Amino acid sequence: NECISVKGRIYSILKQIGSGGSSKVFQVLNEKKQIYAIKYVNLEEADNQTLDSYRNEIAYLNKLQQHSDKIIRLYDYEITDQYIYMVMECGNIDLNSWLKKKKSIDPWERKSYWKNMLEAVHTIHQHGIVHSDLKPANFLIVDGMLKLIDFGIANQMQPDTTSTVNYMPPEAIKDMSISPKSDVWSLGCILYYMTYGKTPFQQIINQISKLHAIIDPNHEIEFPDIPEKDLQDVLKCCLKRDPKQRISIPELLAHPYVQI
Ligand SMILES: CC[C@@H](NC(=O)c1ccc2[nH]nc(-c3ccc(OC4CCN(C)CC4)cc3)c2c1)c1ccccc1Cl
Repeated sequence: NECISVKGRIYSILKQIGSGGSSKVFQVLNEKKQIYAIKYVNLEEADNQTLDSYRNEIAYLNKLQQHSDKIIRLYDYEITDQYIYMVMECGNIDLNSWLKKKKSIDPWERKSYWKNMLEAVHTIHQHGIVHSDLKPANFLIVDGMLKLIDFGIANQMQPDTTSTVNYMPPEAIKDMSISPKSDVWSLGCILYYMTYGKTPFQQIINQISKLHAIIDPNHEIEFPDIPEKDLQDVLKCCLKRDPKQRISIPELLAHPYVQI
């Protein structure tokens, strides 16, 4: 029975659902037995940039509440020199853990999910945020709706329970020596996964070879034929290596796959 107070409200810890570094995530209950997620960061051991990255994510999360329900809700928060508590809506499971259950995916639900994702990413792009880290774990399933969790700004924690370079756009790699199109590529890999059960480059074990294959236009991404030909078209337009050629999000919003 470990509790937490945030802005004068007590929450009881059900379990820890993720942790890393100076930070933790818990499922909690208020006194009315309503469930929430609480994200905790210990600033006492936090570094400086962790601090500013964490102030930026919180402000953006707050600003964007009004604009989309495909962004996770921040109900309240507390910041001190010592700690951060963030009280957020609690979801059922993240999209990465659910895809690992290896079950059939309803093509109708795959497209409903794809829609939610596009809506959430489109919303952050409208405010000038390009996520750059998009992965299934950035998405939370709440009442059959996908909701975006983070903005890619603050660093990450790692999931806990009681029981990857794969999404990297070729631009990012050549950049070793940023476009909203970067998110399209990553989103593309995610839809690719909900379609073919694997990521485009997943097969390559050696990470050097894999980073090369992503940037090598002579490396052909497979697109097996499937009942939905328009989905197949979405995959191909998301997965073009040339960001200028790659489809944008507002176009993806108008595509037959989500509109029909
Ligand atoms: C692990 C850190 C990670 N997640 C969060 O920050 C975060 C924030 C708000 C949230 N509301 N609900 C969740 C959530 C609830 C359930 C859930 O799945 C459960 C628990 C774990 N297992 C293995 C399956 C069943 C997953 C999430 C929630 C999570 C994080 C994610 C993206 C970007 C940054 C960070 Cl720190």
